[PDB]
Amino acid sequence: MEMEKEFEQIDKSGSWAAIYQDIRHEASDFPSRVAKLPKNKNRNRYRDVSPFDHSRIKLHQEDNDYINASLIKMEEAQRSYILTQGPLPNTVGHFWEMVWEQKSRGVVMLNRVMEKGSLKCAQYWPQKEEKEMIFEDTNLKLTLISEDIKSYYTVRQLELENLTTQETREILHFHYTTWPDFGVPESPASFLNFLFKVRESGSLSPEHGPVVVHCSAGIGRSGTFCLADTCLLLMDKRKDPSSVDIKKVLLEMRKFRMGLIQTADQLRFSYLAVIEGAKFIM
Ligand SMILES: O=C(c1ccc2c(c1)NNS2)N1CCOCC1
Repeated sequence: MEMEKEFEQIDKSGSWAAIYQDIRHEASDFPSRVAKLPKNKNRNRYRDVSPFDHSRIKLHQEDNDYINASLIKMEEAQRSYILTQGPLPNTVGHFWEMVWEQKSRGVVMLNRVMEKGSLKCAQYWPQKEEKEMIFEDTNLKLTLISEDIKSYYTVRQLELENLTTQETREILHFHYTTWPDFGVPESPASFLNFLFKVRESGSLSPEHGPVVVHCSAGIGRSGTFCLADTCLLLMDKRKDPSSVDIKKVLLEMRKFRMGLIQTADQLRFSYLAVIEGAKFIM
């Protein structure tokens, strides 16, 4: 079926939970043996969210190459994304090592450091120009260059230096700051505006390594971001845009990381975002 009318048909019939459970039942199951090794317990935020072995990002290190991160490679859309958990106190150096090694231009953050009164990720970037951060375990230096605070999101320019080679690179930090503590946004307008700002920066384009996107677990809000981006790109590429099937795209993405889209409310919000976005594109 088309999307917008499939949408009203699920609303009128109130069957979002049944649609979402079908997706959960059909989703791929692949091994995640490296994630579950005892030496990696303090590298995982949640025991039930792990990268598959076949798609995990490897650190260029011979001691321990493990990070909780996955490469989502979308062949028809010609887009790739790295989805990862919010960094932990003992993985902030690994996080920036990955950004460096994978040649990423942009980092997309969809959570606040504290939500619901609890810490959802480490404070992994500097908050003042004159107070830079050094990660001694991976030999990187990170400096805040500029910050632009808007009503729904903040964009930061960061300098990452590989202290071993003295090479430097400019990284863009795109921080969506207004996702509610509970539920999903009432309107997708600010989320879509944010997606378009990431696109306009070049951070999603083939001349750079894959964008790094995270929330707390790296599957819920993060899944919504890449699902909406890929669906809108396919609607531009195909002769028949009504042939784009958001459930089929989501199942393709779940071949590369488990659990993408965590609730039926997040599934409905993803439909809403793609529907409204397809009108603005034209
Ligand atoms: O999809 C977008 C969107 C936003 C910005 C741009 C765009 C498309 N295209 N160029 S810039 N929406 C969805 C409807 O409400 C808000 C805007």
